[PDB]
Amino acid sequence: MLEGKVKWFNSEKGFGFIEVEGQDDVFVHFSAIQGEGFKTLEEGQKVRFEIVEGNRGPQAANVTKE
Ligand SMILES: [Mg+2]
Repeated sequence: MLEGKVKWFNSEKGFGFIEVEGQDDVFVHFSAIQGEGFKTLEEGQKVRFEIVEGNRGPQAANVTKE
């Protein structure tokens, strides 16, 4: 699992990007977020994730804060 910070995340629309130094920013959709409760992220929040890539291009998967 990679380590990133949430660059930004629009909490009402449910998407944003994850920073990871030395690499491109990674799109994160609300559906990638793990855990219980309301699926969202805040700015500057550290995360653990995977980059999955099919024919649509790379995005985040298995995003956990803690
Ligand atoms: Mg990948």
